[PDB]
Amino acid sequence: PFEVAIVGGGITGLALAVGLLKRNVSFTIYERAENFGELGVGITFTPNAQRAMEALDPCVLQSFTNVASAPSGGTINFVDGVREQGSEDPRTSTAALLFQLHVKGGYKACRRCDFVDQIVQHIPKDCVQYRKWLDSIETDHESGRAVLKFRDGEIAHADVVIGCDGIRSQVRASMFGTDELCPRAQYSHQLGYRGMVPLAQATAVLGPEKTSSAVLHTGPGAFVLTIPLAEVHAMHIEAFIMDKEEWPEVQTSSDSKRYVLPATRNEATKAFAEFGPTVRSAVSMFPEKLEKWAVFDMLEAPVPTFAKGRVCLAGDAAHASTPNQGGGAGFGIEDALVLAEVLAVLAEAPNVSGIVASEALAVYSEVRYERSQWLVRSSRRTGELCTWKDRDWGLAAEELSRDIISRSHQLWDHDTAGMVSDALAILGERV
Ligand SMILES: Cc1cc2nc3c(=O)[nH]c(=O)nc-3n(C[C@H](O)[C@H](O)[C@H](O)COP(=O)(O)OP(=O)(O)OC[C@H]3O[C@@H](n4cnc5c(N)ncnc54)[C@H](O)[C@@H]3O)c2cc1C
Repeated sequence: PFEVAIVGGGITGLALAVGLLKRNVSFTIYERAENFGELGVGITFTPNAQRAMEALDPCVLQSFTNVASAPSGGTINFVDGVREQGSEDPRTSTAALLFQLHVKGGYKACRRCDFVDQIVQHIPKDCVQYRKWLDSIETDHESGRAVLKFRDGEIAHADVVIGCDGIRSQVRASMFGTDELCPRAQYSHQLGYRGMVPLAQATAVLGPEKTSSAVLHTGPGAFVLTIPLAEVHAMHIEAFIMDKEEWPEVQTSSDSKRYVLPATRNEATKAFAEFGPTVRSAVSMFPEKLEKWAVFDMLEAPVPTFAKGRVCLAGDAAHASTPNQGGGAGFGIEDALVLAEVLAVLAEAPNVSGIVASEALAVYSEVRYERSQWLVRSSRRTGELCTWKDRDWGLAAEELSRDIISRSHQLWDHDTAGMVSDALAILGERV
């Protein structure tokens, strides 16, 4: 009977796991770490991701809502962060509004560790094998089933292998290799500086007009998001600075060590010196010492497909993205939903051949591949729009609004139900 191996207990892998559990599909999660750690990064999930969470199972969405914070007002105001008018005190200034982005079906943010902790409560402990660092995959000569080989020297068998193992996926290496020309994530030239302050502090400094909703402050070479989270009485400040430099290469198993460097507030101060009072004040609210996150994506070196034989990729393993149109983790949840649904059809059969397993994964890839590639490219472009890379969009508000509203519609307002039904229709025709 049909066994799914999930490699990696990140958001993608855990979401899939709950999906399979609720559909009575046999699986095991293989996780290299001793536990799921404590990475507390804020991830914003968009309406499409929330629908996918619910379709996986109500408890996946519940796990998220249990820990997520809604911003005070639900529209994102795009402003020109340079041409703020009226005063040098943000409390008395007028924001230079470009356009308002209304989200249909809500966005919320959570700490990654909080959501993981929630989802993990719905997965039996025996379904997770820790200290299982996937190193290679072979085919069983006798059975033709997949053979996972771990760094500890042990093996395991499965009918399908789902690489949910993140931006530096070993499953991806198994499928396509890891030479200099191989598919991989590379630096997107975007550096993130993040901080949380009391909402009362932000209001004191900026005035309640500027803390009453999310605001994305656009400008030359850099942008800031100020996101009021009234239910934890916090203001989240996120600054992204565009960096034409390459990112210093470090050889390390740790993504934190690979993608993060110490910084000072001065780097942000300098980056936003030509911006208006609101942005300068927001950046001033950072700690003096902080970290900078180098954002990597798979724009330049994508994978050619998400499936090959009995093996496939989901989440950051398949399509690590910039977060400029919401966290890529959300589209990992879409991936997990399609997989959960297709794998459940296979699990219902008494015997599943290698051929049929491979065809099923191919259907998953056909459904997700181009939409995923578009996420990576569109999110990159959104960052270029917000940092005025090729145009001063402060002078082209209506053109900017049409571009961002359209890209957001394509990404966020997707027919999640239709996606799954399409996958299953195609699967039914092909097997
Ligand atoms: C420092 C840092 C800051 C970030 N900040 C943001 C942010 O601000 N916003 C945002 O949207 N996203 C952010 N992210 C990314 C976010 O964490 C992921 O996009 C999200 O978790 C979805 O990734 P995933 O589930 O596909 O894979 P991951 O979260 O990478 O999970 C992969 C899992 O697989 C495991 N694994 C890896 N290789 C193997 C192997 N060979 N065998 C077994 N297990 C393996 C890992 O231990 C991990 O548990 C950040 C990431 C890092 C590292």
